Amino acid sequence: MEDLIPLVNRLQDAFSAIGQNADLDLPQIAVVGGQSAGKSSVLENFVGRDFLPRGSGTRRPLVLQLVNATTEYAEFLHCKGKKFTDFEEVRLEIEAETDRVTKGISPVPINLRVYSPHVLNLTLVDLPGMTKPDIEFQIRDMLMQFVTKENCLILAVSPANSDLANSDALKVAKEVDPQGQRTIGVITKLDLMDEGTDARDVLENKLLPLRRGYIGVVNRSQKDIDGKKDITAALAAERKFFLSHPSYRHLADRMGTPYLQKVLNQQLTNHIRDTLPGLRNKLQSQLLSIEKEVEEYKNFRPDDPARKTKALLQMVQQFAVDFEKRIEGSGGARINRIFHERFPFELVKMEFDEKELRREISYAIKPDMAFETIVKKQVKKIREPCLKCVDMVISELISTVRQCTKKQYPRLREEMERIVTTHIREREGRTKEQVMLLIDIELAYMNTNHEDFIGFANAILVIRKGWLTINNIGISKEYWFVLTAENLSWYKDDEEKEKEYMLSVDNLKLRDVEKSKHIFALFNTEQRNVYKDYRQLELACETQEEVDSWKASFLRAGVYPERVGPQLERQVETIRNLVDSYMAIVNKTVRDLMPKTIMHLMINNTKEFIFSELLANLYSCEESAEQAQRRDEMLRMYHALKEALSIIGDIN
Amino acid sequence: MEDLIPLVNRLQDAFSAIGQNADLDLPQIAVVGGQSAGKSSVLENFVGRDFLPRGSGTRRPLVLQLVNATTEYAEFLHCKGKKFTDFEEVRLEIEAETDRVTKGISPVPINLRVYSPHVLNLTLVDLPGMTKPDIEFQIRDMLMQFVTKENCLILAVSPANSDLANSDALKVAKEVDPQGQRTIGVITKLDLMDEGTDARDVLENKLLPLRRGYIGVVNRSQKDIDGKKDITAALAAERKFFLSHPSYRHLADRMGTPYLQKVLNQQLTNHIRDTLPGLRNKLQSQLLSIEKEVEEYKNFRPDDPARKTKALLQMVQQFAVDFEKRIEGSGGARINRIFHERFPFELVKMEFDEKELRREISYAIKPDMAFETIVKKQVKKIREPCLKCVDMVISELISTVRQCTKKQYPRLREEMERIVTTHIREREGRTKEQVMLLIDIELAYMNTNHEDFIGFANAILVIRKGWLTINNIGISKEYWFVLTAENLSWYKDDEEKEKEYMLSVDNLKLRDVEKSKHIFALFNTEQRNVYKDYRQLELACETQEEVDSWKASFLRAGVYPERVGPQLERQVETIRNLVDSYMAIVNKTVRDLMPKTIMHLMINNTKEFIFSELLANLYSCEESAEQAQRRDEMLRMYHALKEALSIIGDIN
Repeated sequence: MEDLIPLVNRLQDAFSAIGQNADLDLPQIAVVGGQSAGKSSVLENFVGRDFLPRGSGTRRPLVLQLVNATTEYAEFLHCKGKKFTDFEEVRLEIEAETDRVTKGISPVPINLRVYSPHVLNLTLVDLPGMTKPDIEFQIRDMLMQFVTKENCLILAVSPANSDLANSDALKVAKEVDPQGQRTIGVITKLDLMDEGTDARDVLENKLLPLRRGYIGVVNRSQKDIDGKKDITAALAAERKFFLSHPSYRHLADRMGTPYLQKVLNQQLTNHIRDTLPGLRNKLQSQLLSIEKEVEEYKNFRPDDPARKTKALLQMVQQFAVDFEKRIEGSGGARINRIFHERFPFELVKMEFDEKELRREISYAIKPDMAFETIVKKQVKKIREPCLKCVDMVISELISTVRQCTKKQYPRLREEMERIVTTHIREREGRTKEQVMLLIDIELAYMNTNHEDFIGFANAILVIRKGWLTINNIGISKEYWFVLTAENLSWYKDDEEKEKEYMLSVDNLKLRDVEKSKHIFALFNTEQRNVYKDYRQLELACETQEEVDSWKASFLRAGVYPERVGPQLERQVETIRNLVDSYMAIVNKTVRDLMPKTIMHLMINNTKEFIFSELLANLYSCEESAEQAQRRDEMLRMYHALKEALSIIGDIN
Repeated sequence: MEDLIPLVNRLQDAFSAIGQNADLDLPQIAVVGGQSAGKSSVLENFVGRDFLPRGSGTRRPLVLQLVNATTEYAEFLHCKGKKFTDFEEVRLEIEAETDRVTKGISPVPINLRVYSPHVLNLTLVDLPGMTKPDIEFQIRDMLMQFVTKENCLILAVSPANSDLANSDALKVAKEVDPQGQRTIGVITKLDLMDEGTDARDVLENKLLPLRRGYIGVVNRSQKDIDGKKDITAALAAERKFFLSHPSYRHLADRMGTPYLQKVLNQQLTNHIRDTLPGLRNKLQSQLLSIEKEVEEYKNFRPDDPARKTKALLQMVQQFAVDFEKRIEGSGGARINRIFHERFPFELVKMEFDEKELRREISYAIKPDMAFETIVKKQVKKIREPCLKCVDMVISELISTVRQCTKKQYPRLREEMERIVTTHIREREGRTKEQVMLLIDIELAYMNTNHEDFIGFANAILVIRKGWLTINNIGISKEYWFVLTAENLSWYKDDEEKEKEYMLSVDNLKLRDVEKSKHIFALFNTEQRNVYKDYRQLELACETQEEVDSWKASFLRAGVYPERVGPQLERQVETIRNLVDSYMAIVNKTVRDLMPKTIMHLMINNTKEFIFSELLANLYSCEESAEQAQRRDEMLRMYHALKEALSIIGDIN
């Protein structure tokens, strides 16, 4: 159809206008240059004028458009201006255009066209030929880009002068077109081959044939009085060379520029007719995919404040629900609870027994007054554990906002981080101050009419999993330990499908060993052996934290750490009961009161604040530059692609 | 002894100088005037010159001192100046002196003396005679003052003219001297009695005799050419009247001015000799009693700052120990504890059960969310009970300082009250603010990993005594109830020695009745009868406070107040356990945490403050006018009394 070839030209010109043209699935001829070639002569001959850059140069993907005319001349798309009448100017222009967008390559197409009553109607797409190599590698990926397309035909150009078993043209062609679905194949410089190198078989198409087939041509090196080559001498010479050759006189009808021109035409046309429909579909599909992002744009215009207000309503309001949310969902939900119900370990840790406790009794002696000295100094030691807890909350919390501050804008996310992240720092002080008071309270009264007794009265929940290298089996690899609040067990693979053993949490106690690895062990209070024939189970971990975290996640399982167990014997006899009674109750309080406090201040202060005072603060006081490029690319893709199909017509 | 009579004169003159002279135990003649008299003539005759105020007038206690001389004249103590030579001037002076210190009386003595070769050596103390009566009553108390003294002799002067069975002189004398230890008795105006009224027996001393005896005299009304009476005509007339009388001619040696003068002399002298020793002792004793107050004065001089510094060290430093002291000793020691361990009642009171509790469950329905609604609203109701407690502490505390702010100075005590009393007002705010926070904390978290269970888990100390009118026995008086934390019993008299009954605190519950008397009762949960045959024991009290206080002092004894006791039955089934579990623990906290808090703030704030910041505040920013009078009286008593004994000599 006379409108088939001319049609695809409109696409390229329009799409090429914005340069994203490898990507569009477009039916076109993909000239591939291999080795010495030269592919360019094969082009300059179709017109009868040498315009392509002289020498190897093979510049950038260049879209050549041979549109049959009555007069010889050409004009590029960038100028949109003059019509070149001096083909020598083209060369000068093309080369200039190249360096502007670049030794340098670029997939951006030139998209040139040429009106001439000499050139047969064809559009030839020319790509940089092979060489002989970083440049080369760089080169090849883009070439792969083009041939790889479903609907791109490669006119693999191979010089007969050399071995064809290894031709840059066909070689690369076999990669993207193992058959002859698109590859055609051209044979140049028969004259180069040595007195005997002639190989008709290949034009015969053997070793190996393309569905498209092979064609032969010879570029006359003859020069006119002018520098530019003359058409007849070259043309007539072809029909001469062939007809005056034994193994080619019978192929001459099919050998030469004249045939190749005709071939490429009715071959490129038989392509557009079958494929155009696929294009319509594959083109209309990539359109909606864009409209699915334009609907997100809301108003397709810049810029409206109403949109900013909507952002404030959603950008800064969903973040409110994004929080209670994150808090209650390890995630912040239990990373959080953990610290409240693991905290009691920090207490036990920063507390004492045995002789340290006993020495204090001796100091008190040298009963009620003694009790005050003991506790008033013990409760004083609760500051250490308490203060640490507060800080622990901030960590998992201050970083929590960040776990949902990415879900884009550089101005807004950073602002949100500064406004919230700092607020907690202001309150970490407030709360920490409230903590001291609560403690100082104890050193003030310590009633005994409490539930405690008066002096002289006597006398399936899986706690945590993880790996933990066992220790010193001498015959020592780690295992997937999954201690629960009911029974500890360690398996082999995180799969947990090969249970190694199961120790009864009952009658177990944890004690540190030595103290450059952080090692701790577990021993049974009843059975001389913990597990198997081992006196104690020694578990090693990488850092002190892992230990602290594990032991904390152990007491909650019932595995307390292990504490050894004149008339001074009767004296401390009662005292022992005293310290225990009160300390026991005072502990129950804090382990409950501390968590409660924070929730009011750290949590509620923040929750409340971020809920409404945040937006107000934002009122009181974008790109995505990278993303902005896409929208410009997006905004341009639409305006371009619409013309693509608005021109294709409708099922022709 | 010639120095006996003249001695006591020096005392009076010196002591009289400062007027406190009824009080000093001094040997002297106490002239008492009764009825018509006139006692004064009896005085003017001893000298032979009428100087005493003319007429009845009998002015003020007047100390007359008849010191034998060679020339006639006199001089008072106030003037210290001229020697009166014109006896008419005395009268003018005496009367003037009287009005200055007064119709008006005053125990302040005049202390007059008179040198004359006519007057026999005597010192006569003259007091206002009786009249015929508010003035009179007023008069008598001062007279009693004088006669009452151990060593004061009353020359009861009775006019024979009238009945002696009723004589103001002797009558009043019999009151302070039932015998004749000091009363002497003089008889004047024999001539007044009717032709037969003569009564020798009494001079005979019968009806009745004084150890001292009686004496008779008659005042000549005769007038010289001058107004003043003449001596011979009067004197000679006496020896005449008597010697020329049957029942008196034999008494004439003992009748008349001449004898009375002699009598009074050697009678007043025989007094001073025996008594002076007693005076020395009774005078030296009242001296040291003064020195026991001068040693308290420290430096006997005004004024030194060092003393003020010492006051600051002790006046404002002992008050520090005066406090911990008062706090731990009803007194502040338990008035205090009481409020901390009775407070839990206020909670129970300002809390609810039955349908009020049930209605809330229905609102929650229309489980975890319901639990929050219940508690978050229940803990909210704890503000009421809590706030009241704080105020209760202030009362017993703010008034405590006053319980030891009296132990004198007007400037200092008031300053102390203002400085401390106000400080608490400043802190009652601070603490009250700390209370709200603690509560608001609860409405923030309410962990359930506490010791409570998860949802769906199920499905001799004498507390106080006092009176209390029982109610409506119909046959209703009060009894001395002495409920303990082991057994309640009511007795009859605060003596507690007639126990009426003894109810087992076990199985008892208190419920209010009706609700213009505040009545409440007690009923046994097991036995249909509380005590005796009564269904319930009804105790009435005067004010709501007594009730609130009693019920509070009852729960602590185990006698709680009494609380009645579609598939909604299974729904609230679990909820019931929920509310109870958490509420139970949250209560244990406050009943302990509230007391602890205050001790830190109210108590320790104050204890600390008053201990050191008080004195500093005092630095940063007396009489006892009444007391000042005593010191002036004290300072003068010494300077006077010292001369008293420094003159008496030593055991003469």
